[PDB]
Amino acid sequence: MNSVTVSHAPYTITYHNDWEPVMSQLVEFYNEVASWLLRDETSPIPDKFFIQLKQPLRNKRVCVCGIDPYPKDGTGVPFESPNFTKKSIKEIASSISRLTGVIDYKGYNLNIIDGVIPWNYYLSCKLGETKSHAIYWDKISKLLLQHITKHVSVLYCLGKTDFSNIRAKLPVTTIVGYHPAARDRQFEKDRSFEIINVLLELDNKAPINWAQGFIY
Amino acid sequence: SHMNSVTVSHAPYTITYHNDWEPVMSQLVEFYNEVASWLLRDETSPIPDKFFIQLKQPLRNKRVCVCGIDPYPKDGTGVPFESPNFTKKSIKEIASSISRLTGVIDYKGYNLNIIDGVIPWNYYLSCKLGETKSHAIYWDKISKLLLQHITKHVSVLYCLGKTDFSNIRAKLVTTIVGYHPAARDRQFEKDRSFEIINVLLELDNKAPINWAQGFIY
Ligand SMILES: [Cl-]
Repeated sequence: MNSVTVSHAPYTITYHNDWEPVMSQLVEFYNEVASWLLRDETSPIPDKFFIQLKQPLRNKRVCVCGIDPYPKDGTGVPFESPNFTKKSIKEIASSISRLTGVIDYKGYNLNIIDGVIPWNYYLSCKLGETKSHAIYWDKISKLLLQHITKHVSVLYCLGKTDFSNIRAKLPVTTIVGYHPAARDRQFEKDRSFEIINVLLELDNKAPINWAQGFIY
Repeated sequence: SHMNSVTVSHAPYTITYHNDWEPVMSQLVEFYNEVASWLLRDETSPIPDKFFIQLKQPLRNKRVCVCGIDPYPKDGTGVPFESPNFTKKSIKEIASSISRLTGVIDYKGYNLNIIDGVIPWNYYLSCKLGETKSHAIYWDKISKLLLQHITKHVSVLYCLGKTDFSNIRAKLVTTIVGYHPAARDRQFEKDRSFEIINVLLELDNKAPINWAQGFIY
């Protein structure tokens, strides 16, 4: 583990060694726009903006990515819902339940599954307004995502319309599935997770054990 | 007949294109006039008059883009992967996969350009005769422009050549980068890469590809 200083809150950013190559523009990019982000109450709170940088990248082969945090109650861990109330994490868990057969569980977290890094493209939003901080995170978001995609084999984005713009880099397998909170798309939502393992050892990589996310 | 044309300063002097390509045609002309002079110094694959013949293709009926990094080092026809005498290993290897998938054992050739819903595409539209990826420096911005235009229409982009498509950025579409068709025994991965395209098309709720349409008897 490592650490850097920034001009505004959260003042300090702790990060895993794998993130070193991009940390120097991150600091420069953040100081430029940080003043704007902190004008607003955010999801998550500033102290939790960068906590996913503590994650290693070399052991990751799948990135499950949403466009930005929950409009409220963000934790800094993408999709995480401590009391298991957010529709997204509830719907994701349902899909995994139908794929694995696990029926009894109390919660689910993408951040405890070997080889998976859960990621939010924009790292904050004005409380209650999705994609409201897109203009600020822009250069940071491209910088970080591109760093992720050189390590992972499969990038799985959630939100067809959410990811309507946004550039990504080759070669990475990239699927844009339906947002977990989207209406009757249970069939396609389920098989999107299922197809990820098929794709992973097309690239001859170990499958993902999605059942590891369950909280009992 | 649903067709248009523009003038460029250098060979092939005229570019014919389908209406679907209109939005990018003025930047194409501006970009091409910039680099054509250096480009034509070289003998190319394909010949200049066949650089842009894929622009005659409609895009509104396309849902899959099968893409190579650039034309064959030699004997390029302007139609991506196409080999009239069926001798290039890429199209021979592609035909095998489709044969293994569909059950068609008897055929004399194969062409991706006769499959409904499929546009075969070369990322760079030419190369110095015998040298792969050699015209990247010229096609650079044209290539980004055209591919981005294709991907706002297709649902699945299937690029062939893991190392070939490194460093290249595209816009969000389901995107698969498979092995180069001419790679040695990656038969399992070559095969299920084509097979998974219809699966992904049905994840996006689009009609499947009839890959057997490519066969020439
Ligand atoms: Cl979140």
